[PDB]
Amino acid sequence: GAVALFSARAVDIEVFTTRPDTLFGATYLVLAPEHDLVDELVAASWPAGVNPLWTYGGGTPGEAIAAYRRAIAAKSDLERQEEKTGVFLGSYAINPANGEPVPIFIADYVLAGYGTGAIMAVPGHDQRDWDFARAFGLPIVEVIAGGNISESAYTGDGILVNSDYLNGMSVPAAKRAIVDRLESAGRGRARI
Ligand SMILES: CCOc1ccc(Br)c([C@@H](CN)OB2O[C@@H]3[C@H](O2)[C@@H](COP(=O)(O)O)O[C@H]3n2cnc3c(N)ncnc32)c1
Repeated sequence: GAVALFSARAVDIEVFTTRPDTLFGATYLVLAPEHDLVDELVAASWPAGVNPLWTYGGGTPGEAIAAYRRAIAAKSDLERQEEKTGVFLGSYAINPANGEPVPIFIADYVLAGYGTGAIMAVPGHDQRDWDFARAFGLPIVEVIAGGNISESAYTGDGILVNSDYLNGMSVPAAKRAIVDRLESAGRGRARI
């Protein structure tokens, strides 16, 4: 895999990914609810026109985040074993591949004590992210041709699309190219 940095649009969030080849399809970030950077990244107010599904019914991001943290504490092993929930922080990070802003969420599907405690979400190609994006109304972008992203996440090998300098490469070739690019920029590393 790889670790990669996403810059705050307004602080770097380090993610661990086994699919760095899919970087151009990362449409949002997810931090564990406990992640140390959450309180720092929480906006004072919601953006105008925010999707109500993203706000946990909280009047401000800080109120919604406290409510989410309190609510998920009422979950038992049963719930944690078994739907995608979560909350928008009101803030954005920059995707280092395409320079596009992506919204930052917390969600309990991301575990605090594993990897870096944060992920890049690629709904096109990770079913967990696909499910979350469908529930929240987040963009789902195909970057690996081979499947049908309107049906389910496509998790297999294929050919890079919608990925600029990666276009036409296989998954293994694209992983090497993007790690090379991350290293040249000082923004990522290959990691076991
Ligand atoms: C396993 C298939 O994963 C993927 C499959 C397809 C795609 Br496209 C991707 C991309 C976009 N999501 O990145 B994937 O998700 C991250 C990381 O790589 C992967 C690390 O899991 P492995 O340590 O067991 O190998 O799990 C996710 N992960 C990393 N840290 C995590 C954490 N703390 N909590 C929950 N999930 C985490 C991943």
